[PDB]
Amino acid sequence: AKTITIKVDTFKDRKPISPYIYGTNQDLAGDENMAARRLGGNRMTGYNWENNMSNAGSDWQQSSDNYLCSNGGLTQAECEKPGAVTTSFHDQSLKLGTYSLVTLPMAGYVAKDGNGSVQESEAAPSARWNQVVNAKNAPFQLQPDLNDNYVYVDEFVHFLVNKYGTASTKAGVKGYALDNEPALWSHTHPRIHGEKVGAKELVDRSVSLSKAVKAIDAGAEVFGPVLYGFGAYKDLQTAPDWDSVKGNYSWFVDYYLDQMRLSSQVEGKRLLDVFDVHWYPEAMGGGIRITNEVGNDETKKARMQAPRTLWDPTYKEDSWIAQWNSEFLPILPRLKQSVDKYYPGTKLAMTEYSYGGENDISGGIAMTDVLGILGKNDVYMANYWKLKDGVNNYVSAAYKLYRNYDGKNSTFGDTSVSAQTSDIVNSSVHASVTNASDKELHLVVMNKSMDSAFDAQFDLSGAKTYISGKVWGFDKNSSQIKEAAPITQISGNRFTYTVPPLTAYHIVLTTG
Ligand SMILES: OC[C@H]1CN[C@H](O)[C@@H](O)[C@@H]1O[C@@H]1O[C@H](CO)[C@@H](O)[C@H](O)[C@H]1O
Ligand SMILES: [Ca+2]
Ligand SMILES: [Cl-]
Repeated sequence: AKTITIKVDTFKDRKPISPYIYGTNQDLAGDENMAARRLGGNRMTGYNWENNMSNAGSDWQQSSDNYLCSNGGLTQAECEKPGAVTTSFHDQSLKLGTYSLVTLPMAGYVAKDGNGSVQESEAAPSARWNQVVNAKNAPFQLQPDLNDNYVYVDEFVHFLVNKYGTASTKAGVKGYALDNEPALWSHTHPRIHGEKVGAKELVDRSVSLSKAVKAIDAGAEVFGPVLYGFGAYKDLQTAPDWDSVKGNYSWFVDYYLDQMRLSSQVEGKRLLDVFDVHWYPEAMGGGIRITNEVGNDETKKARMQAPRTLWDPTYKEDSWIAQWNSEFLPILPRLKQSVDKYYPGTKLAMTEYSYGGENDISGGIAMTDVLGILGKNDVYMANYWKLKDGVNNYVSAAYKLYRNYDGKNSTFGDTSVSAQTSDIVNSSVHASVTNASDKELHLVVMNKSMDSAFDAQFDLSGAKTYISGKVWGFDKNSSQIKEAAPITQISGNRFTYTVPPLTAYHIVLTTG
């Protein structure tokens, strides 16, 4: 039998875990007890708040239609009401108690109608499109003009604030994203913005839209640039002006941060609150990218190791990013370095990601690691994106393990503390307390081996003596979170518990 040693010190490296790292785009089973929800993604670029119409772009026939009403569960009558996709979304956030991050259009046009495919020569401007104007500079209407050629973004923000109050209030919409994946506009939304976006163009569009938003709600958090992936972090997907603007910047991430900082300085107001990226691992195993399909045993093993690309300086995954751009990995410390230097005080969000294997134990184990990693690496907000339609049972299990492990919405603690393991390959472990508790200690531990159990010997440093523990977990046999055998013998703040292959447990220790 293999033994791993795990050292947990509740005094050491305490740091707040932002609850918004427990976040999603599509709602999952509904009992994950999320803290953040996003209304974002390709459909939002051309979403027209006045009539709820949007355009699929390259995802489906360049089709303008009422998909977002359908996706939101709206009736045909509700679909006709201005703002209804967004207000239905936010009403649900209020009911669930989550943050709402809402996307605003910046690519320049939105769908005028719901009448289907838009052909290449029907590209904007045309009868199929209304133009976006950031600041109306006229009296706002709660019932916007449906017959003109415009949608006014500040009018939409005024409409939300009129209904819910400002971002600083309990009921307010708190976050607005500057569109979605701008470096892919020319690929995903060729009917709206067929030219490759420029680096300077993206800053200028962003400054104009953010100013208009902040003029209505100074407390709203503006998220950008909502980058699709590493090619865009590097040079905005080969933006045509990159060589002319790049100067001494290592990557587009720095150019954007410094430019938003500079624009904010000149405007006299912060125009970027959260630096916003999407991260879909390029990590490969068994010849398959982990986000493409569950794959074979080597794909599964690579899926469970891939979260180390987020934090571990020693880990080199199999991908073109690690092959040609290793100096930018691990990615979270690299992003944080950039933000802290080029626009101090800006937060970091990963507003789409997935490690694949949605209905496989490997996808569950990967996510159990990622949620602990995000919480203790200064990520403000993170939102899973469903790459597979229908149930994603093992992704849901990972969230429930952290956020509803008992069926009563009991959670991991709000304060990360130091948890170290002797074997970073076969195990990962994350620890937390709440309000500096010396009474309850939370540990999430997992075995990534496909083959071999280990005995985890835990050594705990705390102000009081832990005397017993309850355990909940999931494994290859059941994605439901089941109660496991309790820990009844803890002597001198040490205990041992066997973790079978491909198993994740949440252990809750108590002093009383
Ligand atoms: O390809 C998966 C992700 C990549 N990021 C995009 O922002 C996101 O929109 C895209 O998912 C597509 O999303 C649209 C809805 O916006 C959906 O209809 C399509 O099936 C997804 O692939
Ligand atoms: Ca209008
Ligand atoms: Cl992008």
